Amino acid sequence: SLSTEATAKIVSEFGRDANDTGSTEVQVALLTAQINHLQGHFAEHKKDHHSRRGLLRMVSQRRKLLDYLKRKDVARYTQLIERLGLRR
RNA sequence: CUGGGCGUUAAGUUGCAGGGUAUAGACCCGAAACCCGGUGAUCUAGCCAUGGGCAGGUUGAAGGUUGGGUAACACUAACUG
Ligand SMILES: [K+]
Ligand SMILES: [K+]
Ligand SMILES: [K+]
Ligand SMILES: [K+]
Ligand SMILES: [K+]
Ligand SMILES: [K+]
Ligand SMILES: [K+]
Ligand SMILES: [Mg+2]
Ligand SMILES: [Mg+2]
Ligand SMILES: [Mg+2]
Ligand SMILES: [Mg+2]
Ligand SMILES: [Mg+2]
Ligand SMILES: [Mg+2]
Ligand SMILES: [Mg+2]
Repeated sequence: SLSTEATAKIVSEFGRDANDTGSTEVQVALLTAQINHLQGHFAEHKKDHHSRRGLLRMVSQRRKLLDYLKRKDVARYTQLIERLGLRR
């Protein structure tokens, strides 16, 4: 659902460089962008269970990446959740 | 018609008094009712407009705020109401 330009902007904003697409912060930011974007789609299409499964997969993947980041480096995790506006 | 029915050989009429009858309230008193035209919503029934009344003490719906909760809901606790 994210466009190429938006994906590249997120990668540049959260990674070490434009090639840092694999960092945990970049992945979590991309997942957050997709989840927030789909919120509008599921507000209108409440019975789109099949697509909602893919959304819930993004949510669980973000949770697992966040727990890994918190286990590894607490400061990076705190900065990332503050920047993204996530409760945890 | 041999006949048979009704008649012919018995004074009426007009007043006055009286007895009966008729039409009328017709010996007097007495219904429940029926019809016609009026008077009544100062009681009461409903409605309409315009004003008033309801000491004192309780219970604690929805809603709201904050926290928890959720990807977002949902949900949950306290306070408020
Ligand atoms: K005769
Ligand atoms: K006479
Ligand atoms: K008489
Ligand atoms: K009659
Ligand atoms: K009246
Ligand atoms: K009262
Ligand atoms: K309440
Ligand atoms: Mg993907
Ligand atoms: Mg006489
Ligand atoms: Mg007489
Ligand atoms: Mg009759
Ligand atoms: Mg009157
Ligand atoms: Mg009143
Ligand atoms: Mg009172």
